[PDB]
Amino acid sequence: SLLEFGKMILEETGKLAIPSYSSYGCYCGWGGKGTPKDATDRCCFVHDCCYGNLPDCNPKSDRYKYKRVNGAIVCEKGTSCENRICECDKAAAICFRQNLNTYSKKYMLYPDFLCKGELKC
Repeated sequence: SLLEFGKMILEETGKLAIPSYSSYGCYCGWGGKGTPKDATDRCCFVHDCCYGNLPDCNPKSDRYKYKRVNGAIVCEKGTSCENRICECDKAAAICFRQNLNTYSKKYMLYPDFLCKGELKC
């Protein structure tokens, strides 16, 4: 759920998922086509692929729990779906944080028409 993931992002980046990453690049939004604009965008690309590999789940809606062990992110013992959804979000948020040094304001509110050609996971 955008809830737990939203909290992960705000904790790892110090930024609100809405709207710092909700309209970013070609993949940190909704759909997604074309070449990711940068590392942060690639993060969302990989994030989509991760969700894409959970056909048996509801990555976006379904919810889960999680905690933090003296610094790092720690996914709790839930249903595999919730355990994996958690790992997909943890990797993206840490990916975001990792690449904060290249986060670009110009990639926010990115018009999708500028995103062409479906890249493969």
